[PDB]
Parts: sequence; structure tokens; C-alpha cells
Amino acid sequence: VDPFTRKEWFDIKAPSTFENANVGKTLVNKSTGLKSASDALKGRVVEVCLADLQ
RNA sequence: UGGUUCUAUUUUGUUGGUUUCUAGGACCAUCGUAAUGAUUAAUAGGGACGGUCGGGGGCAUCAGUAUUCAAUUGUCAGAG
Repeated sequence: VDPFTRKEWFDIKAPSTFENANVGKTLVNKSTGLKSASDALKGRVVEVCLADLQ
């Protein structure tokens, strides 16, 4: 089937109270008639050293 | 030095019983006699005191940290 044709990406920002806002990306997963995707992977964390932020 | 108390050999006939004579008991106060009378204080002991020492004990608190487990957290093939 493939398990990366469907896989929409994303961008990670960060408080402004920091430097390079810019962290990298993530992978998530689209939907149907009725049902949703964005919420379907939000709440979740990302953890990057102090460093690529200050 | 009393007194006190016991006597009970000895003579005023004597055998026994008051009771006075002399002599032995014994005692608490009593003026007198005395260098008046109490062994060191075991590098044996027990104790007190003083600074102390110690992971000696009990009752309570206190912190480390690993393990296990579970949540949260991520990544993704074998791990043991």
C-alpha cells in the first residue's frame, strides 16, 4: 500500500520568550465525509536541546 | 561515793522464823584516774565530681539513590 503517500507534514514554532521560534517538522495524517485530522494529532510533545533553539 | 539489791558464814543455848550486826555479788548516775580511746589508704575495690570520647542502645524524625511498577512521553525493530 505505502504507509508515506498520505502523510501530511507540519511546522514547529516556539514561544516568540525564546530564540530560533524555529524548531524541525512532524508527521501526522487527512480524513473523510464526516471525521477530522488536525485535532487527531495535536495534543502531543517535542523535546530538541537548549542549543538548535537559544 | 552513797544508795539499791541480792544474800546468807558467822558470833547472841540452840533447832526453826523475824532482824539486826558484817562480808561478798551486781547495777545506773556520780567527784575522780588516764598520752583517755577510731591503722594505712594496697598502681584492690566501689562512688562523686571535671572536660571528654564512641558506627553503645531506644524511641520519633530527616535525607539519598537504585530497583520495580504505572502513568505522562517520544521515536521504531527485534529485545532478553
